[PDB]
Amino acid sequence: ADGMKGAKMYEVVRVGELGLIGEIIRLEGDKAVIQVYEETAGVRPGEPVVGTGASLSVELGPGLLTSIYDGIQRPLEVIREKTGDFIARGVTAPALPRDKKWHFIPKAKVGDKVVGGDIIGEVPETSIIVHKIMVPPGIEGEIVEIAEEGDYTIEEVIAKVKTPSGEIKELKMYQRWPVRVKRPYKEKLPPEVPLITGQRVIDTFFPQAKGGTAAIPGPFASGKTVTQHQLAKWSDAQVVIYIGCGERGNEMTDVLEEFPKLKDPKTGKPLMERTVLIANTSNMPVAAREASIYTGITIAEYFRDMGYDVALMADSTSRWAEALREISGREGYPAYLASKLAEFYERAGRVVTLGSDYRVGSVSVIGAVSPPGGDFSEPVVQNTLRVVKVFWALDADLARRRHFPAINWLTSYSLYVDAVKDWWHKNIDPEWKAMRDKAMALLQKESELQEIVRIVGPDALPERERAILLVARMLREDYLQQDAFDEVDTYCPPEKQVTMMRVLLNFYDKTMEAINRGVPLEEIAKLPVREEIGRMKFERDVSKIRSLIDKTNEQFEELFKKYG
Repeated sequence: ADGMKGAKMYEVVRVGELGLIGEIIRLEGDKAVIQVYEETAGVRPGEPVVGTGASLSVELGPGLLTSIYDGIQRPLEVIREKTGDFIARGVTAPALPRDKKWHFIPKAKVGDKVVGGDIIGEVPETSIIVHKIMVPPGIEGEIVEIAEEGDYTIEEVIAKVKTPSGEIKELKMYQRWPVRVKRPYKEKLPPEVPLITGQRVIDTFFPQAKGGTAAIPGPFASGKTVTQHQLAKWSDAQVVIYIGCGERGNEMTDVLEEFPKLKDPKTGKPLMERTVLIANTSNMPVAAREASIYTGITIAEYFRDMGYDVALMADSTSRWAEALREISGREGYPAYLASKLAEFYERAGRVVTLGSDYRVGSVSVIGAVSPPGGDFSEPVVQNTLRVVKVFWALDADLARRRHFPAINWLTSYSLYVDAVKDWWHKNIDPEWKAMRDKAMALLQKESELQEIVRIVGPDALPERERAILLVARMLREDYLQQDAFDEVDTYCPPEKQVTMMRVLLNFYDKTMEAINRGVPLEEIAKLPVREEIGRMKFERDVSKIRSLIDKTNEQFEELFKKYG
């Protein structure tokens, strides 16, 4: 029975674990399981129960973008005198500006048959995103009335729907949805299309699928911020929903000050215009932090319902991982996570959306797992955890050797390689999967050789093996390592990735061929083309990169004719 500011509840008669953040002297309505009003909930002064009919929900409409909110959709409120300068918690207010005049364009006409998910209108919310106005789930029937091409505010009725029962349902530019019931769809499609991040190591060796689940185990100082920001801005989604902001004391400060300056490199316009932030801080309660991921996923699901690909990005381990007094009859702590965290991840996916038209959207999840409390086994991983399908394992040792991104290629993995190979095969390069497999086998071989060498030295290493170490190094330096700060290498298109790969694998073939014909490895190592390959990541013209294959072959010919 602990807590001071708006939190959850504590039983009543049967299966009770559900309450509400209620203010204006106690208004703890929203019940996830219904009951016959006030019974057993009094602990402190007075304490009655005034329950409402509504559930723990979220407003979904034009006004989400650019907004910051908290665990439950309520706006910023900036306060002075703390860490950096700004400290903020959730203040009870309209989840969306009621004042704002939004521009409605009709996409339906009187007489049209509509179903849940049908797009009836459009509003340009920002200069990047077009907000699609959809019939709420579970409403079908005929369009009897519809607003004209005009400038309205959130609460206005833009359409009337006559259901087949005869009942008239009133529709506005927004809708409500219970944060903890997954928004419906026609069909969850199997993982098939990759979410192109533009990061070579990720797209090639540890790919994410649109609608897939990814985790980033983050040791302190591994370039976690950089990778996070790279993913957010380049990755193949139209909309980003971001949850965190309070893992460092001044994280809220930098979020408040820097975010509006950040630009979307795809359009030049500000990145905030396609983002919805959800802040989780140490000052903010607890209930608005347990419920935060559901608020996030619901808004993410809402944008995918429009036919968008959405990236749900979480980077708030500590604030989220707070425990609570649960003394009662019962099902264990590592099982209180295992129930909900699994259901949260179960809500990721690429879907055929609701609607009379065939339409697809997705929600992909990248969750940062960085603990200040040592290990990440039972504390923040124990579960079947097979629900997360890709791990990008950031690595401090790699970071201090200055290999970036510091993604450990031996302990990361992706179970989406077979799922996405066909897209790469059909759209970009028939040999993609064969090429990553080969490159991986070679990285894997390097790893064993370095262990052996460590134990016995490099003195007696044969030419074949030294060649494998040479080429493996070119793979690490020329391909895995990528420069987020460079104007060209901050993004690597699919077409560039496979070309760079082919250049490298060709050099390998030719290298082993040469050893095979008695050419010394030193002579191969000084080959001029070798260092041009070192710089191809900075080249923007893919054909100039491609020409390196012929250039390589030619130079090996100059080596062959001077031996055999």
